[PDB]
Amino acid sequence: DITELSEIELEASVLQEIEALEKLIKEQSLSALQRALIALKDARSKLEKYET
Amino acid sequence: DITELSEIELEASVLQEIEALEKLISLSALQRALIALKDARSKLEKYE
Repeated sequence: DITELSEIELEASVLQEIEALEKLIKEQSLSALQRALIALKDARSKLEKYET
Repeated sequence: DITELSEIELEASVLQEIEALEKLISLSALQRALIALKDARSKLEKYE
């Protein structure tokens, strides 16, 4: 279940999903939510070539 | 750059992308992102 995850577990789970999605498709380290935005944008860009 | 976005701008941007994905294929934005990433991954397997 998603809502039972702690905030830190939710971040980890998001990152794991991003890694899987990447297998398919000054300086500042990114947070999970920042990485999620990039990954969602990448997924949308690819899907829009095939769908709707 | 993505790090220039405030937390509100980041959340708003994430929900905008999720909305766009919903058209193609309670909770916080990060929870919604997890759901949307799982759904997008499942759909992208046929386009790898």
